[PDB]
Amino acid sequence: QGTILLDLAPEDKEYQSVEEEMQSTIREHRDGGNAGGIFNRYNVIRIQKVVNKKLRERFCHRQKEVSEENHNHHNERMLFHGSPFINAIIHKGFDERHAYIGGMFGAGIYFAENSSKSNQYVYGIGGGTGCPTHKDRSCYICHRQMLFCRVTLGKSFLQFSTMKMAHAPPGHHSVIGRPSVNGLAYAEYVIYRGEQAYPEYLITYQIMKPEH
Ligand SMILES: COc1ccccc1NC(=O)c1ccc(NC(=O)CCc2nc3ccccc3c(=O)[nH]2)cc1
Ligand SMILES: [Zn+2]
Repeated sequence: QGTILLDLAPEDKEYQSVEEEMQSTIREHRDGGNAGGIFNRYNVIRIQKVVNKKLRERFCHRQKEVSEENHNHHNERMLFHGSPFINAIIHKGFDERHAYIGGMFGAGIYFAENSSKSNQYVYGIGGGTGCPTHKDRSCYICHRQMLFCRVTLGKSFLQFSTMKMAHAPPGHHSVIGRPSVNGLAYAEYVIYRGEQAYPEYLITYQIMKPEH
């Protein structure tokens, strides 16, 4: 009836694929790590596959609607997502009704191909006030969660400057905020429909305090 979480064996390719995509997309942000914390490695505590009959159906249906409107190419893409609402997402799915309105490209659901990018949002905008128990944005003790999702982009509208949107532009299904000299440091992917993203993997982890 609800969401089933399947544990993945660290000895299985799927677990391995996910972890590498998460560990190898770490990058230094102009932030100095104030939002997500100072680190260059994560300690993956566990990866669970999210299974929801209903979520999958709304996702797949949305998928061929998008196809009809894009030459039969849904343009699926694996992207990371970080927010203080993961437990709600894995059970009810993404919902644009609880979307970020204070964002670069409006009221959308944001994604990033860089795990360290979503990590800055796991505890709120700018990392908020940090983890729940120690109120520390760079804490290395608490378990953080993030998602590696299937995101249907269809025909994406590409833009450089910050123009607030409420839906995708006509003929499009997503907005990609592209890197600018005076703008973004890395790409962000936006969708204005929850059913365009499926929360495939639940990743529990800790950021790791550096070495030399
Ligand atoms: C209360 O929330 C819910 C309850 C039931 C079902 C769904 C939800 N909420 C959501 O789906 C949801 C969806 C999106 C957000 N917020 C965001 O997308 C912004 C946080 C964020 N921003 C980014 C910007 C650039 C690159 C990556 C990110 C990112 O990972 N997260 C917060 C909540
Ligand atoms: Zn903590």
